[PDB]
Amino acid sequence: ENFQKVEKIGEGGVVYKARNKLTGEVVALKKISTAIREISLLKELNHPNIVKLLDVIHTLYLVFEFLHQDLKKFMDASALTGIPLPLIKSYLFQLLQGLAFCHSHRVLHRDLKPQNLLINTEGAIKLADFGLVVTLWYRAPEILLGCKYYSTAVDIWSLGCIFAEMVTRRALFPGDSEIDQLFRIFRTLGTPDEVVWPGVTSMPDYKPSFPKWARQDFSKVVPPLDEDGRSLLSQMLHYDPNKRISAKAALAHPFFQDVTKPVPHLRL
Ligand SMILES: O=c1cc(CN2CCOCC2)c2ccc(O)cc2o1
Repeated sequence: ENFQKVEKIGEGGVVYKARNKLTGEVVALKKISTAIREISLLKELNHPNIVKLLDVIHTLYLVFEFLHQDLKKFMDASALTGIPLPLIKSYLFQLLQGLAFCHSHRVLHRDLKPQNLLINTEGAIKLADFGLVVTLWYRAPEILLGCKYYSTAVDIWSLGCIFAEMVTRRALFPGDSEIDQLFRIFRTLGTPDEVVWPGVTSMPDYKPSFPKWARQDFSKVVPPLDEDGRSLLSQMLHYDPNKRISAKAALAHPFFQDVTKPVPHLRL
């Protein structure tokens, strides 16, 4: 009750912009036992590219650091011109730092998407809305194929899909059902098989009857991204999650040799 609601930000339960009546601080207020203990360990997961969880109030409200804009809105605003490459690269690099950190602490996001990447005036981008109409566009193929015990690699896939979208100004795999998501992936990357993804034919939802599409060449997928970027993107979208690049290894990729921190032009 220590909080006056200002504005509904979104329905992920519901998220409000709110003011704390004892601190003055403006926050994002998410109104939602084993879980109370999990969630409470997440208040300790602190990094400059993760949105801070300030407080967990069970009387379940989660009180987050407030950021004014998300990458989805910023991409819609940048649509006539495109986000400049040095800013794409800066955002990619920052998200990979955030992920490497989460992943080193065995925390997976599980549901990365432009809507939950938050940006500020200083050029920072932050991971929000961690997962403990549903959009499937960023889901890794092992999740779509019914794997119950998936890994940190699911987040690298999501982020590769976002990287592609920043570059092209179009969603990479805009599926509207699980099967359409999967076939859209297959149409671009090729239907996977045991040669490229050992064990694939044993995933819970794999069907031998899936149609067999041939792989497209990547130069068609994210023009006009340079070879460094396309190389990193291909490694993030590797089918086999054991071969997909880690966040740590991606930070050493040649694509980042000239990374900088530009500031974006934001209308709040
Ligand atoms: O957990 C959250 C989720 C949101 C917004 N969601 C993202 C997904 O879509 C619904 C809207 C959020 C917004 C601003 C903020 O500062 C912190 C935040 O923390």
